[PDB]
Amino acid sequence: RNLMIVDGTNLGFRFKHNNSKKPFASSYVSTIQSLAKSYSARTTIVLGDKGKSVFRLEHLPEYKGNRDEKYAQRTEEEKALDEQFFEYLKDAFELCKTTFPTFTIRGVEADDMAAYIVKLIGHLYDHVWLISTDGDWDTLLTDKVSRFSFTTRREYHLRDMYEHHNVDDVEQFISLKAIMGDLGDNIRGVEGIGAKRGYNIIREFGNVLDIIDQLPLPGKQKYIQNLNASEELLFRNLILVDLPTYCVDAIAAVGQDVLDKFTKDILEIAE
Repeated sequence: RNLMIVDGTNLGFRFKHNNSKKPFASSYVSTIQSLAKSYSARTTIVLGDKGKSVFRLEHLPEYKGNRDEKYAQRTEEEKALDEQFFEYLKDAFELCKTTFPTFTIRGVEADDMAAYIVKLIGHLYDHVWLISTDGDWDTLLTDKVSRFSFTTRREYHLRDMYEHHNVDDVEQFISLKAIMGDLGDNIRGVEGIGAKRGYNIIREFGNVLDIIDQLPLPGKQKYIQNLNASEELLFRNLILVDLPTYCVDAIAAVGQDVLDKFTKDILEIAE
């Protein structure tokens, strides 16, 4: 028996992506049930995102700021379609509650919570299945923790780190994320360094922290020059993308009491 952890909001947008007019609350849940069969899920946990992340907002006030800009600029009609989807997702989350243990902790991202559950109880099962189309969840990948994306109908294991992410392991992936940056989340990275260039730097000098010890890096390239002057940026990004290391801190940002209750609830489920 395995454990299945669903990235609820993500799955929601997938349904929204398929059709932005149709109520999706039933299929949403039935989809999770068919899937639970498929992966011999003994325990299935659905998580949703409620509010911005307190942890990352503290370390970067402009965290996901662009996503607000995108809302401010939408027409009256698009903003309304947005609200439709959001009410439909809340509905989806309500119906879920009648079948699978569901969770929303305002100010806590689903990924920080997914990482906590895996940490907390991942060992009580044979395999853990992460249901998300978000590859950043791949920072949780191990030989007992795999991901499943609907947009591709694919499965992601650790062996697949390179083809899917341009790095060899979870730590290198975090390093790349910290060096490279993350456009969608509005995280600035070193100017002139992307997946391939970043990877070649990590493969030669190692993880971000190791690279910090080593600045100035030899190389007359401007992206290198840039790299040598981003010590601070790297420290910043690292805490923002290092999911497995900062997940607990991330849940406790909303309170030691909320952390304690999330814990009791998880363990009782995996019992």
